[PDB]
Amino acid sequence: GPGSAGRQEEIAEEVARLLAGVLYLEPDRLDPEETFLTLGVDSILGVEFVAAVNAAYPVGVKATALYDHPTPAAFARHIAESLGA
Ligand SMILES: *P(=O)(O)OCC(C)(C)[C@@H](O)C(=O)NCCC(=O)NCCS
Repeated sequence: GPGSAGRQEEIAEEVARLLAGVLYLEPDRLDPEETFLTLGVDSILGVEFVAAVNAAYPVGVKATALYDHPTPAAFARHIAESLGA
């Protein structure tokens, strides 16, 4: 069958690609294990990343999830479980 590590891992990559797009960066040089604050997410860029995830998927996620999950690799697990992955 498929070589995939898990269903949620595809969404963890895609959330890191969305974050690199908001931060005007390459996903090849973004660290997905690093915090949003250390990656340089300002207040407006946090709201724009949350809005980009709400546009990408019908998950309806609120900006309070940035405090519950401090990295994109943690945050994407909620975006995956709300899609049933
Ligand atoms: P960022 O993630 O540091 O967020 C900053 C903020 C959007 C919360 C902040 O700039 C803000 O607007 N806080 C609310 C301030 C308020 O309600 N009243 C004081 C107006 S001077």
